[PDB]
Amino acid sequence: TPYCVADYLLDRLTDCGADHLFGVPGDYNLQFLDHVIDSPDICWVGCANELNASYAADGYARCKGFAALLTTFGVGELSAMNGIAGSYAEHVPVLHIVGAPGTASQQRGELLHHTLGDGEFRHFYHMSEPITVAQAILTEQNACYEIDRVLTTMLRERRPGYLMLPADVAKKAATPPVNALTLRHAHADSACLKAFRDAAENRLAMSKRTALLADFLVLRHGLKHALQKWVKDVPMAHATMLMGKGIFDERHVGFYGTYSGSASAGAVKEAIEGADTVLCIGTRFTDTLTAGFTHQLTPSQTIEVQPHASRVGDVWFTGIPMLQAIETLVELCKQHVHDTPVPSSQPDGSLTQDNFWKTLQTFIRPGDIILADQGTSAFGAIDLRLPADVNFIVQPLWGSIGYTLAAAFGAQTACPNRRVIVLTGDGAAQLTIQELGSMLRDKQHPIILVLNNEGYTVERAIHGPEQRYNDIALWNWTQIPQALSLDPQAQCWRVSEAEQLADVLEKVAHHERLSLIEVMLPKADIPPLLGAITKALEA
Amino acid sequence: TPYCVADYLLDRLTDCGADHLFGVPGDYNLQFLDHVIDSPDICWVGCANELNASYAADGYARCKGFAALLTTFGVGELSAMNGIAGSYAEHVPVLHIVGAPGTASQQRGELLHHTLGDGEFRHFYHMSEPITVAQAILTEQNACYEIDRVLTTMLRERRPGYLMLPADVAKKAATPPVNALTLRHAHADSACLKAFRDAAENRLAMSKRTALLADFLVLRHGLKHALQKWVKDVPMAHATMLMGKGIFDERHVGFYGTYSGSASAGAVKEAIEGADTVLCIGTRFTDTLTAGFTHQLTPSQTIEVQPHASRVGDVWFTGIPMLQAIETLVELCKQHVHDTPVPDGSLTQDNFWKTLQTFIRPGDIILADQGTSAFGAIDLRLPADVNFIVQPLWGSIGYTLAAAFGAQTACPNRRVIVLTGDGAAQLTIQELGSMLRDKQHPIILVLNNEGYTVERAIHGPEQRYNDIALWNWTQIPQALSLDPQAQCWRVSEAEQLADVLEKVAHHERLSLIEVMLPKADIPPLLGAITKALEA
Ligand SMILES: CC1=C(CCOP(=O)(O)OP(=O)(O)O)S/C(=C(/O)Cc2ccccc2)N1Cc1cnc(C)nc1N
Ligand SMILES: CC1=C(CCOP(=O)(O)OP(=O)(O)O)S/C(=C(/O)Cc2ccccc2)N1Cc1cnc(C)nc1N
Ligand SMILES: [Mg+2]
Ligand SMILES: [Mg+2]
Repeated sequence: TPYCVADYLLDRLTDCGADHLFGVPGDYNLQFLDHVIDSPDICWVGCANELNASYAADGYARCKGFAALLTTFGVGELSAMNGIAGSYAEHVPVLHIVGAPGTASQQRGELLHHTLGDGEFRHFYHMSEPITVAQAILTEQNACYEIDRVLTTMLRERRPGYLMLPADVAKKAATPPVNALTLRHAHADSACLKAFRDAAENRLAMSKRTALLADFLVLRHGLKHALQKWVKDVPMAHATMLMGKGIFDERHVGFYGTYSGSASAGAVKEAIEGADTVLCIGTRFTDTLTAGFTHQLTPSQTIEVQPHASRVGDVWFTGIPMLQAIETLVELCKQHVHDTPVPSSQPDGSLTQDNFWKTLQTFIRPGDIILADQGTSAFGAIDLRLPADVNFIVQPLWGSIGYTLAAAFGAQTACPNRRVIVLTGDGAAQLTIQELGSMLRDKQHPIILVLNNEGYTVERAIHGPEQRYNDIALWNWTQIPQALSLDPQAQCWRVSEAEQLADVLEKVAHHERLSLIEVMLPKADIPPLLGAITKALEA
Repeated sequence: TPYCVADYLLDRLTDCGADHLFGVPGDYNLQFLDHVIDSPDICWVGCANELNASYAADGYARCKGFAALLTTFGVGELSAMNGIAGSYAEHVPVLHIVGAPGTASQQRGELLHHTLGDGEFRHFYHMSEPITVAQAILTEQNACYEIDRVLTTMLRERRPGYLMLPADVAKKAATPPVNALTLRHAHADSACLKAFRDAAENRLAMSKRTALLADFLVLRHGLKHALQKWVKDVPMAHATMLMGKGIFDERHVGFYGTYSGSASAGAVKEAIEGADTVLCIGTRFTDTLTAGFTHQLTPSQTIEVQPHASRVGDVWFTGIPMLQAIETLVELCKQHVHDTPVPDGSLTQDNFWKTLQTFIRPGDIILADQGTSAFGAIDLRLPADVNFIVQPLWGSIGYTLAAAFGAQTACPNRRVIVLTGDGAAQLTIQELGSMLRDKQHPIILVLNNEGYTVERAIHGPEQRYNDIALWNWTQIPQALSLDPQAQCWRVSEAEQLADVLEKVAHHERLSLIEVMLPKADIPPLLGAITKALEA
């Protein structure tokens, strides 16, 4: 077994932070899979389908900073395309490796399985172009430097890449690299950085009260600790939006709640929208994050930092790495922001939205990985007051229901020793249910809370509440582990009272087995954030 | 509720033969969905996810000749793209309707949910271009004629189409048409037809024995009855390949078995490959259908008919509808009509398919997935009026279970038999909940050999990447339904399987039969497909 292109790719995977490879086998990638199995550094994780595999890689990358997905030509890669699209939309670096027919077969235009029957082998490569920052068709003549180019581009942009790996190319001789693949930190031209610094200082020097709004690009580019240390060294009002929730210890002084435009709590609206200057760090003001674009933040009121450019008022400064922009603003805030922010300011009976999130509030602990799906789950979890060291995974920009259950399998794989809490609606869990079987096969011990209100009630709040299209098949949730496993190491409960939920949670606190809690909720009940976003449109 | 573009689309859809709409709702398509629900002519079928919905629409179209899928912008449409791709590969006319944000929101480049966060709203429309024969972004200024163009092209090519329907556009005023949407049958230029006819006649006139090989394009273009009457009027050796199986009543004189190249039975190879002239009607010699391209048929041996062109020997004649080409060859064959077609205990692959052989009946809809299922079902000798649905060109496992939901939706009064491996059924399992919700009564046979066993035959039989999570198959219906009313068996002996099949013969409930089979057991064609490739 001489070292070959397959091994070089796998060595580069580990360089990038991936210790696992998710996917589904097929004849076009089996021989590559032999190298994954034999590899001492990469562990193959077979998933129940390719869409779930791509979701799981996404959740994995949100825990480890990088992930990789393996599918087979045509039927595999096209099944995973919604996952890669979501990773592109939310800036998640997942590498899509596609095992493909050998080059000679492709050159001959053979009528092969997993093609459109036209002799064409590049349709699917081209269809992946809009949802990747870099891609390559690997050949004997380009393999190792195209592998390095694509991965390096993914590390810089924190976004998916694509590699088509014909089976014959994977076997071609290669040489183990001596140095690990690392992305050299870019540096702005010092005069260009100076221009942004002076403009930022001039604005901050005249600001009576300055607030800090950080969001998900902070997480993606490895800058969480920089922003926590920022607000510890320079106390001031700070918040995230829904996407970046978990950047901050939300018990710390200066944090008043998550910002969601006009849907924000009063203290948040005053802390953020009331400031003369708001530093927007890695922010994207989406419809869901801003309660239908009802945020009140003007250009002259704001300084914003993006991955490659920063803005002060109306002026953009391009070619500035987000790290240097943040370092500059931290120094300037230390100079001009001198504030002591005002400190921030049991449930029983039938389960409601209100007492559910109140009960869950008392249960979460540092170290938790919390994932919530679109619907009442994510928009109720926004009100959770996260303690330190919480990884909060939500997908509100792409917004694909079913992501959460499969992403939790990936996240638990990345962090076997952390407690994983899955908040999914009954509708959302149906789309990716088969993964739960992957969790049980692998003896994972997540806490899965299925918010069962018997249908799609987000939509009901949006439109046609009694329309039959918002109904679903009613499942027997507590019987699913025993159906998707011959011997599940799981325990299931069905709860309808707040105190039953409290007792159950208490019992599974140390997550010795997989837990599935079917949470009985009213059909029309919606969390406060939804009530303002259902109203957000239609004019 | 004035008649609007949403209604015009629905009226045209039913014109094309679809009485159902599969999909998953989302805020960008809810208002369109109101028109689907209120319409007396189209029935909404909510599916458990968009990939399954696209699979089900595909199966529906293989029964009714047309189908439609509704998804939401971005997350919905991209989840269904493998389904539409398979429909394109195997020439299945599925219309993909995508409910989209209003045009004003799109023109402003808003940071909307289900976008890539860049303000761009045409990425996904463009990614669907290679897997559709026609597509359109519907506007207030083009709506009705783009709907007619796209649907007309689907009818012509029997392939998927795509329409993006912004929410505001759906609500725009429209007028009910007085005529249904129809595709006028194309006619070749008479000189062009004569050239083909002459060449075909001169070649057939010198044939001592002529054989007929028809496949799936016959099914897609509605020519099944034409092919059956052809071989009834002109008896001769005939066969299909795997994709088109079910074109013929396989008990008829002249039929000796399904053609699969060098993997064919000896009598099939002699009947087909031994004839001096072989009529190849709607055939595509894919790797799976020909045992790794080991078919022995020369250009001078063959006359071939494709949708828009036909070939005699080395000469192609383009611009001839396959309907006219078939009618021409039928008449010519009538002019040269000569020769008359002449004449346990433990479950194994062998005794399983023999047991299933005695069970199938006219009227069955039989679906088989890639793996031992499809490569064993090829040896079934089908009776009359059987719809045999297999996907060997695209080859996406999981297709079969979800397609069975669509096929049963199309034909509630026909018996549906699902042949799926344990591995394949895991990819689309949730759709079983849809069958249970809709009170469907298919017979689902899960071939449980505890892993991906076709892969085991290809490469790495002992490698753990060919293993799967072991499910408790007979317990799944009671998990995906509060009142499944389903009949489940686990069988390990041929005689238990025979007994169980008698009990579910009239399919009064949904049945799930978990068939325990050996891990290394391979049906005859699979052993021959993975011996042409192992080289
Ligand atoms: C079906 C659906 C929801 C049912 C939840 O059902 P469920 O799990 O039961 O939750 P809930 O009943 O507690 O509310 S939400 C939803 C959203 O686009 C969420 C949203 C709505 C308005 C504004 C922003 C986001 N879709 C659409 C949708 C469809 N297909 C896929 C792959 N992805 C989606 N997202
Ligand atoms: C995983 C797999 C099989 C396991 C069956 O497991 P199972 O259901 O259990 O069947 P069985 O063999 O054990 O009876 S087959 C298979 C093929 O590409 C089939 C084939 C290969 C070569 C030539 C012709 C066909 N793949 C690959 C594959 C992966 N992902 C998707 C969406 N689709 C696929 N197709
Ligand atoms: Mg619900
Ligand atoms: Mg199997």
